[PDB]
Amino acid sequence: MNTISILSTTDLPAAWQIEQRAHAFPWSEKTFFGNQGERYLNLKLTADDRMAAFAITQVVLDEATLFNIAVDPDFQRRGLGRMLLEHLIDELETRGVVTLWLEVRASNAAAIALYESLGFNEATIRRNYYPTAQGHEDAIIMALPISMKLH
Ligand SMILES: CC(C)(COP(=O)(O)OP(=O)(O)OC[C@H]1O[C@@H](n2cnc3c(N)ncnc32)[C@H](O)[C@@H]1OP(=O)(O)O)[C@@H](O)C(=O)NCCC(=O)NCCS
Repeated sequence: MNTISILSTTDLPAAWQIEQRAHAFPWSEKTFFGNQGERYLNLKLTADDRMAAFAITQVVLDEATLFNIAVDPDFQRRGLGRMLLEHLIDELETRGVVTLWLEVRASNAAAIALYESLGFNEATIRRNYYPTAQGHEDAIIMALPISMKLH
């Protein structure tokens, strides 16, 4: 069974392990533990009795930024990243959020595809934005319009 819930403080060690494993460019610890707390709507997906995925999102006024989505490699290509993001988008709609923003490196084919399927649009391309061991890499800024529902 797949259960989506709030990512609480006790969940953070588990999510910090998934971060190191899943991301080609993991966050630092200070970045990871800082992106929690007020204005954060952070979520986990629990597959059976294991954390499968988490998502880090900050809500400001009627907009939101997805800072992080990660699916544990053991769980990838199984629909769980899409599922987590769908429950997030639904949750953002109930909160009056009209646009979900993210930024993604141009070579992240899997992320880019996930976002395409959810309806994210390319807002802009930041040329040579991310410094890497290889030099620089473009960042794509994407926006998902979230249409208002009756409640
Ligand atoms: C991006 C990520 C969250 C996708 O989650 P997931 O649960 O594996 O993806 P899903 O199974 O829900 O499917 C999402 C879509 O992306 C496509 N996709 C997923 N992995 C892919 C891959 N490795 N290569 C190409 N396409 C891929 C899927 O086929 C699906 O699109 P489609 O069914 O219309 O073809 C996962 O790859 C991950 O954790 N990556 C590392 C963390 C990361 O880089 N996050 C994004 C920036 S913070």
